[PDB]
Amino acid sequence: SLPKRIIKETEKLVSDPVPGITAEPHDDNLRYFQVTIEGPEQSPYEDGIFELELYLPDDYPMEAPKVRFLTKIYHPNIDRLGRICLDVLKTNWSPALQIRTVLLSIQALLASPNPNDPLANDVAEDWIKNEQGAKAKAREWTKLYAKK
Repeated sequence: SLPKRIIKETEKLVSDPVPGITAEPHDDNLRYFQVTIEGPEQSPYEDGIFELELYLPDDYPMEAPKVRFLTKIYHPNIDRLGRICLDVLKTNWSPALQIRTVLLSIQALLASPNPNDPLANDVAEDWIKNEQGAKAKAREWTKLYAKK
């Protein structure tokens, strides 16, 4: 039987959604969600909508949700496979946290890329030394890969 906690979190996600984010169980399985996050206003991502897949593993909430961008995105803290570099998704996760907590952090990360992070990918240098060019590329990629 499906854990009560998952039913309760899902209901809250669909009944009172966070601004800019949509989360809906993919088909009848409540462990698989399709999530969209609007590109933050005043960011290179402002003209698009980004799609992410989120999975609740069998040991959730003791294990963190698994999340990945489906949409290709040019950002220093999101790799080429759409994996997100945040501690809350790794070592700092705990049952005290909720799915909503993670989506809020991801949305904030889009608005505040951190190229100085020691784990940033190779676009980090471009973002730091040629920011106008880096932001322009991020806007072009939004046009090319994100939903309008």
